[PDB]
Amino acid sequence: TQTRFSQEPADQTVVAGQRAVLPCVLLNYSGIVQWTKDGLALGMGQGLKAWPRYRVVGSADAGQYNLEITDAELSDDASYECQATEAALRSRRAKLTVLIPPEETRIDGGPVILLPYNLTCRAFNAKPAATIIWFRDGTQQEGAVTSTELLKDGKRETTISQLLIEPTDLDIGRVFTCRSMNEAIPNGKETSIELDV
Amino acid sequence: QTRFSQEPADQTVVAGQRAVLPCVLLNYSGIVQWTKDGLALGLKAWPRYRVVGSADAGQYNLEITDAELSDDASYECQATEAALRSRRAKLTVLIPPEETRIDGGPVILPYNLTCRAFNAKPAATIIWFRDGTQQEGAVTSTELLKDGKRETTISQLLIEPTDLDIGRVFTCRSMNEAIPNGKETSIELD
Ligand SMILES: *[C@@H]1O[C@H](CO)[C@@H](O[C@@H]2O[C@H](CO)[C@@H](O[C@@H]3O[C@H](CO)[C@@H](O)[C@H](O)[C@@H]3O)[C@H](O)[C@H]2NC(C)=O)[C@H](O)[C@H]1NC(C)=O
Ligand SMILES: *[C@@H]1O[C@H](CO)[C@@H](O[C@@H]2O[C@H](CO)[C@@H](O)[C@H](O)[C@H]2NC(C)=O)[C@H](O)[C@H]1NC(C)=O
Repeated sequence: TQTRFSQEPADQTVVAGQRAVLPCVLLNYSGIVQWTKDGLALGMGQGLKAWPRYRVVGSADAGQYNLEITDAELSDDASYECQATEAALRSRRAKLTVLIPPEETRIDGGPVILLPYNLTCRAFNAKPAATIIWFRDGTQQEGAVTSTELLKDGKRETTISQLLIEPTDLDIGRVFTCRSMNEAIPNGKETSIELDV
Repeated sequence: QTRFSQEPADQTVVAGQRAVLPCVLLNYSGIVQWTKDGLALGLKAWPRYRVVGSADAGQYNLEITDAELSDDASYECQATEAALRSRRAKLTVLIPPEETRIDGGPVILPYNLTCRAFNAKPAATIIWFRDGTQQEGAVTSTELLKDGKRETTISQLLIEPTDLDIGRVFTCRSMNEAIPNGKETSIELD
């Protein structure tokens, strides 16, 4: 009747600036428990030095060694496992998906775009690829061309939706708003721009 | 600040042999650990595992005695306490063939032969010869095994027995990188 894992860590989805805990409890264990981050060790005891926002918590008595990450970051998006030494085995794979909202998304037309012309809304630095929705006052799906652009680090993307407008004496004074949301964002941010001929 | 003067390298070790992985880090005050396929490592509760070298000069080399197929893994001497990982160490643990024999029995009275090397890494090569190398006819065909690490090479020989070859011995040798000189099984034609 050796050591076992009552609960092993599972794949969790966390948004940026949030707290996460990975369920790792192993009964019949008095031995040291470690954590693996892409093949990297964390720390001995329940005090993880030289690491920011990393602290293992839970019941030391019940064999519970849950890792706690506060204020999640793009860096934390990785694979984890709470393996233990002293004749103990590893513990599953933990894919941490740290979702991040788009930043300062706007339409490449300025405050007002005076002029078969075009508009385009661009979402920047979001993972997963944020979705752009085009509408003046009611959804104008017609024309919207969603195109995803991968970023430097290859983890996040920059979706750009090119709109096929054809301005007239009507659309003048009429605002064209563009919202952009992702799994990190329930209700996307919007930029209000003014058309002109 | 702290660095790795020498990092572990991909090493080839034969079965039942001793290996050391070079890991020396200057200007270090942190504890140094080792990684085996994303697993942490005087290594208790484990046999033949002992890290050695000079703690004073910063040398932390890993020592493995009596190598085995299980030890075939990826390693790195990463350190805790604000320290980084250290390269990748692909340890190739070579193993000799086991019980290689000819599927003809002690004596095999348009016939065929085949010598079969079993459970060797890398795939052992079979060489056919009565008294001098008779590569002609030998058909080497490698067969991978369940765990996909080792193989079972089988060389089928295209013989055609006659009144001459009787009493004449047919030996079959099988060698690999783990075996400089392969073992041979002697069979009698009839
Ligand atoms: C004696 O050993 C020789 C050498 O292996 C055997 O000759 C082999 O005969 C088989 C047919 O029975 C050939 O297999 C064929 O391969 C093709 C693929 O290229 C496949 O599509 C066919 O359906 C067929 O299976 C094989 O090529 C041939 N070997 C050589 C080197 O020519 C012979 O069968 C053995 N005899 C005995 C009694 O064991
Ligand atoms: C307005 O936006 C549309 C949408 O992309 C652009 O149309 C593209 O035109 C090029 C030809 O130069 C094609 O290769 C692309 O396939 C077209 N896109 C689509 C979705 O069909 C058009 O170029 C833009 N006009 C501008 C920016 O002045």
